[PDB]
Amino acid sequence: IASKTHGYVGADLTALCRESVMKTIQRGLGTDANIDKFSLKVTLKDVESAMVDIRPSAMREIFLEPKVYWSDIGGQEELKTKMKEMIQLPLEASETFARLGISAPKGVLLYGPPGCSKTLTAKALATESGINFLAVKGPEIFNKYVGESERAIREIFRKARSAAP
Amino acid sequence: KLPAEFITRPHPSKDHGKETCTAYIHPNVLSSLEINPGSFCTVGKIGENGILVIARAGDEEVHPVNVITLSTTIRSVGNLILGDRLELKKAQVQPPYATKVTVGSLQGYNILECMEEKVIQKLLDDSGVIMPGMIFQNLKTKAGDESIDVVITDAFYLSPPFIFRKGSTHITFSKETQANRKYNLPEPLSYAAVGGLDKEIESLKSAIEIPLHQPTLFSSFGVSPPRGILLHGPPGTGKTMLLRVVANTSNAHVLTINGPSIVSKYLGETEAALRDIFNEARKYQPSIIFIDEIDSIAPNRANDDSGEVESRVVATLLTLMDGMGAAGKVVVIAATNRPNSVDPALRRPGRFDQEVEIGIPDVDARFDILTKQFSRMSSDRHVLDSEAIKYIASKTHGYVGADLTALCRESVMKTIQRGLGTDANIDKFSLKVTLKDVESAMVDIRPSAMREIFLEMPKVYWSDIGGQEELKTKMKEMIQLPLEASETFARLGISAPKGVLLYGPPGCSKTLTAKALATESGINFLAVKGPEIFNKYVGESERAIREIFRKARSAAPSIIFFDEIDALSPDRDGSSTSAANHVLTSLLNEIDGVEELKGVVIVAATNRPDEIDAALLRPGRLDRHIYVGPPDVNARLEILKKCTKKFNTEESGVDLHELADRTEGYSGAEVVLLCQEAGLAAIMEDLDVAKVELRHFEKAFKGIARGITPEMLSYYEEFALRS
Amino acid sequence: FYLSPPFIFRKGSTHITFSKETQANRKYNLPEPLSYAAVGGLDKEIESLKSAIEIPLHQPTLFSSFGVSPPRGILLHGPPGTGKTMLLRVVANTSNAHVLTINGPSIVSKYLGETEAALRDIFNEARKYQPSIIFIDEIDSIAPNRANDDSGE
Amino acid sequence: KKCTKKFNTEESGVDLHELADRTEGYSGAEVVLLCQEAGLAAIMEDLDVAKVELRHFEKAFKGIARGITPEMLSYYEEFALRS
Amino acid sequence: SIIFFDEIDALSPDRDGSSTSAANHVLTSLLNEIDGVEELKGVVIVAATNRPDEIDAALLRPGRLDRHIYVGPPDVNARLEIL
Amino acid sequence: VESRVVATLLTLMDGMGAAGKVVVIAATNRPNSVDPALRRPGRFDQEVEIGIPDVDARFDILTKQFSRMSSDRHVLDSEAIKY
Repeated sequence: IASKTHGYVGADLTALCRESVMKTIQRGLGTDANIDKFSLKVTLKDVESAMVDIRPSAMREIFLEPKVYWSDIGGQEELKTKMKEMIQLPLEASETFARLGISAPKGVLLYGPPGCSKTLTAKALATESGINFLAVKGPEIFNKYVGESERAIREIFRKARSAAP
Repeated sequence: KLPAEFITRPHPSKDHGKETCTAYIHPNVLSSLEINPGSFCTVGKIGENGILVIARAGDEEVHPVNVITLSTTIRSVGNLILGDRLELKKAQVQPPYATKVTVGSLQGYNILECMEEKVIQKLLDDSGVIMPGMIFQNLKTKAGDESIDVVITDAFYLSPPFIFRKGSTHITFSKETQANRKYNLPEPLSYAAVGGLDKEIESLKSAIEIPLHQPTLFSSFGVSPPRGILLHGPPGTGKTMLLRVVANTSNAHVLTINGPSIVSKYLGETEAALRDIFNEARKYQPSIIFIDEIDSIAPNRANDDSGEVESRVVATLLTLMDGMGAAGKVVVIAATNRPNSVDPALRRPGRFDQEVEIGIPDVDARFDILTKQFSRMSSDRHVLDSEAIKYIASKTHGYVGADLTALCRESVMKTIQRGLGTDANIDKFSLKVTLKDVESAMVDIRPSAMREIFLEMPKVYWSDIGGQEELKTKMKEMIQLPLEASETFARLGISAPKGVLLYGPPGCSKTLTAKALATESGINFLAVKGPEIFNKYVGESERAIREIFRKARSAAPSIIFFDEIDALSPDRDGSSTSAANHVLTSLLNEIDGVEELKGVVIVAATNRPDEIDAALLRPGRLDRHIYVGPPDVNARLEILKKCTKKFNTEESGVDLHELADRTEGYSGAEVVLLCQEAGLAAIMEDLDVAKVELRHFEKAFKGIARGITPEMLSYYEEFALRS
Repeated sequence: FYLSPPFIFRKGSTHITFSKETQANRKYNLPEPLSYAAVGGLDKEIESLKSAIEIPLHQPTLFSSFGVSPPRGILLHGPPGTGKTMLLRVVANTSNAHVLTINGPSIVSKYLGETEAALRDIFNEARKYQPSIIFIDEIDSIAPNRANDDSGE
Repeated sequence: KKCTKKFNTEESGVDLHELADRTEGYSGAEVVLLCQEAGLAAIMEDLDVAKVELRHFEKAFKGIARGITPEMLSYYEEFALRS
Repeated sequence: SIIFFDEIDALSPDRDGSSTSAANHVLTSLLNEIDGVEELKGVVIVAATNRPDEIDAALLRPGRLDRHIYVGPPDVNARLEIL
Repeated sequence: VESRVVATLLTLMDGMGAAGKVVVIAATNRPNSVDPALRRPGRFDQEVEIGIPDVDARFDILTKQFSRMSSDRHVLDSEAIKY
């Protein structure tokens, strides 16, 4: 249920539980003709029905977080090794960089043919690594924010900087 | 003190006789009005020429000064719902003796219990009787179970007072559903009046009964059941009627927010009134709060930054409503014309989570509404069988139901005017109501809600299409599986196609095939016009897409059809506009996204895929392709079969095979145009003709041209090969 | 009627029974106080809030000796429905210090000096007692941006 | 292999090497689409089916197209060489 | 009644000189008013244009403004009669 | 509450005598938003401009703050403050 509760938040979860309880009560009243509520209990099917019935009120989120492992991608392990040991150094070997010197690469470019799995590989790496991951879609933020795009960019950058590497 | 208004409460005492025709008024009020206890008191609902003379006076200090109790026996006549203000008048008239009285029965049973001991014992205690015939629960029917209600119809002033004495007058037994119409007595609203919203009314009844009648269950559950119900829909759908009927059918207290009347120039007056009404609702356990036109009372704070009489009232009402205890049984009802203008704070699923959606009635719902209206109307004043009502409902599509009431009223006006004009004030019994007058009124007045978010195209069967059944079978096996075999898909894994693209030459029957499949399937069908949403709304197109998608998701799995999508993606030809990019990205992130979207199936039709960007045509979205090209010989022959069946064929000297062979290069629209031209040519000579000759067909064929070039067909073929 | 009817206790008339219950009977509709375990999933945030309330309140002498102007305002910002009001209610219930809240629009009236007088009175009351906590809800509605809206009424 | 793990493989009558050889010109999204089409073709025959044959896979491969032209690949390669 | 338009070429400028929002709005309005759910039996629509080149192809479809009249220059008889 | 206040402030400032040793000083975040009548060099001719302190000024402020805090509660060298 929690995995299928990505969009809901707090009061949304409470409203979903309340809707599930209401659906259970209504189903019991309709079927068993006012039977004792002790035996009605709560079923996962009713929870799913309530979740379908009422959508989250916070669907529009500035940052988007699904967990996926390395078994799903099934890559050559060459690109996987590249992604594993090109960006792990700046986040973990900060002291090594400080003592040795030089500057971090601080940049990754992913260009490829359409229909590839760059996003899937990035999500798998983010799930495998313990570092916090923030993903924001490009066209969906600057298109509808003629002047608020700068504010959103500053907000996401400062949130990423403050909330750990 | 000077109490301008009084509140109403039922009598705690049981049984009948003692509780009826009695009042519980504080002695201080009676002393100010110098009303003797052995006199008659008049109560009126804020006026409306109401008198309602009743006997006896109040006693005991247990009740507050403002509250006055007169039981529901009298309130059932003048529709004196709980919470209505009452007025006391000093003037009174001594009732005279009644005569030639009669008694009826609300139920089907007529003339039962002639001894009527309960009625007989009521004779001695009948003081201050009134003509409208107080409705009694009848208690126990002296074996036989059930209960029979009694009503008296015959016995300036709304109801003339009378004195009932045994022996002087004779009681007559009869049966009538309601009172006589010559006395213009109000008719209480019942659930039978509301029709076409059985699911909606059932949901409202459940959402009212659960927190009110059984609050202890949720109190033990510790869930804090919601106290706010939102009814959002187009105007004229009977939301006010629903609010009124749910109040009438419920014995709990009813409180209605006036809105603008409550709001005054004083800043604290609104807060004081809201606090007073909330305290009154909380003091008595059974009570229902009604807020008519919540949108006007509580507008969007973000849209309009008005802190004068908008922000403060919203804040205070939300704080008061959030602060009530869970053990109480109080329900707040809010009705709005549009949910978008409602403030998002009130739309948060913490205060108004329970939302009831009311839409435009479909064919069966409209037919049910018409039948209910005709049954409510006197049956002897009109004759209309089932087929006539079905035809009227089919011809009635843009009307909302207030439009239906207006149509009925205009039909009555037209019938009266025609009768007086023609027959020179004849008796209205013979005039009756004719379908021709109804059609004339329908032509006269256009629907007030023609602009609709979704269009319900009347049903069409497979016989009209007359296809080769190959494309029909393909569509049957394509999109029916994700709608019915969801469990099979889950067992087998993978994902649903969740997309169908209908690209073909202009003048085809892709829309006709989609409509026929929607008619054949029992699943709900939703249709959206392409150019009618994004072009009209430069910025509101995104909100329209959001609301239509959420409505489709909520109202069960369904198939959505778009007439045109080529104009929806002009990002490649003639530059890219902000609205075009917005609608394109909305379509993309709705078709593919975090949501699995299994039940929802999207079908898109376009005139040419040239105006469609390659982003839309990607694997996993609209992958399936249908040629839906021009009809073949069999389809043209079968569609010409209907035309040949319309008139006589054997003596017309035409053969189906030769007609199909000659007209092989035309499409269905071209075939229909040729048939229409041939029919017009045939009927132009010798006026009406029972048959059409082949010369007319040849003239129609030579006069008109198909207008289709082979290059576009080759382009479509190579696009299909490329895809 | 009555939230809780009064009772009279005397020896011998009634017999005392020993049991164990987390709360009282549900039929008495008594409000249930919210504890720390009521809210979950915000361990870091709740720990930060706990430190930010404990250090200035329980240990004012250390910062007075430091003279580093200890902070007095704690800002809780986030999407609606996250549970900020729950944190405020929990910290109000679990703290024995004085609790004061501002209605906001209700306090604001047509008189320009009435709001100022009410604010002066409420902060004077807060300063009268050494342990005090001030709660303000919907500051943006009460005090919007001056640059965005040029309304000084 | 991950896609076919849902059902059996012993009685499917398909070999791993030829499946990769035939679908060499496709991509991961194309492979997923082909698998979905093959599953749909299998389930539209004889109602529910517990297995899928090679004929369904061949039909799905024939019906669908990769939709990618080598000029984009050459442009990407020359951009990579330039960068 | 019969509805006659003095000019209709300027009503569909969507093909020449770009496509303004108002032009598209009026074009779709006339289109869905001429053809729609309403039968529109008594109402007759007559369209007049100086040059049919400025008319969009989507307007010229069967069932909508299909009938065409050459209405060319008058002959010697008509010219004599009007003279 | 703006034009009248500005006008009366200007009148009062112009009415101050030379003998009287009365001075009025005000602080503003932005000088551009200030009314140019006040900015005219007849009532507010003297102006004190404070900009962004450089590294040396910041270092001096930090050293002064740490000296006020006193070393009994912290230990740091000049290199740390400079960094």
